[PDB]
Amino acid sequence: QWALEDFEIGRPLGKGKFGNVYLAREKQSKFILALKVLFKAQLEKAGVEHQLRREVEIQSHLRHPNILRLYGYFHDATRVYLILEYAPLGTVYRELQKLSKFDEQRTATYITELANALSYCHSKRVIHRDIKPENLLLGSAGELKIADFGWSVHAPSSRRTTLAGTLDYLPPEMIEGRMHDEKVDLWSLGVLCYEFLVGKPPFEANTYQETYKRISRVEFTFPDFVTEGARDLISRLLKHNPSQRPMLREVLEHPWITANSSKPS
Ligand SMILES: Nc1ncnc2c1ncn2[C@@H]1O[C@H](COP(=O)(O)OP(=O)(O)O)[C@@H](O)[C@H]1O
Ligand SMILES: O=C(CCOc1ccc(F)cc1)N1CCSCC1
Ligand SMILES: [Mg+2]
Ligand SMILES: [Mg+2]
Repeated sequence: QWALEDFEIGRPLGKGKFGNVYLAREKQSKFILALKVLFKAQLEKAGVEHQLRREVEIQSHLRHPNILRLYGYFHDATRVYLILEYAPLGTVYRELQKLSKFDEQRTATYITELANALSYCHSKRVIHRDIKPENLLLGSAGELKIADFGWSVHAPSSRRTTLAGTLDYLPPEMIEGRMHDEKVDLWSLGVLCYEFLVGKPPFEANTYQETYKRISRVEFTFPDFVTEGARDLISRLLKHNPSQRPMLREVLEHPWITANSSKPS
């Protein structure tokens, strides 16, 4: 159906391991969107054809205001092209680098929007497994949208692919290569809540090897400015034992969240 001929390309929106994402406009409708380009040679070298297929399948079928739309795809013998909803206000990552830390109202509102989108995903037994600030995008009203479903699956599961980059958002079961389920996304939600309030993730270290140690032992401490409510929520999410982590309803209903968030469930 669609091909490159149908689009005018504009400025680079961002880079990923395989993906280079561009602003684009469809010629006959003037529709503005984002075009994620992947090189077939690199996809093959790394052998991640199955991840791409999962990304397209899972994401095109989901419909939620806090999840980024995927409309379609095409290819041309060197490249694959994913047609995405354009997010005009950029990444949460960029916003965090701009402001250094978020206040309690900003943080709690972002956490509600995430918890809503994840609740919807988990109701289809879909788990994301790569929740982090560079994969969270911002819509025209500043609302958070989850993106990049390249690592997502159906539960239960093991990991059949090599972990490439940062260990910082992964739970112990996942880095130790054990079987995992839905609870992995709740751990990452706790990591994120800490990084939003503090300015850096709670297990950050200088080497892979020591980050791995700090995660498996759950070694983290709070700066003085983190309030008692925030500590309570974060301490509940960052539990070594997956089954002791709360349900998403408990996160949405937590007193600190209800007091500080400016959006509902
Ligand atoms: N729909 C979009 N709107 C605006 N910017 C985007 C969009 N999708 C991706 N980006 C930018 O491009 C980057 C990489 O996209 P992503 O889909 O996460 O690629 P990868 O799978 O390689 O990580 C993002 O971190 C973001 O900066
Ligand atoms: O040449 C192909 C098949 C056609 O492109 C598709 C793209 C996405 C998809 F979900 C299904 C098909 N590939 C390139 C190497 S990775 C697998 C896909
Ligand atoms: Mg990404
Ligand atoms: Mg990806």
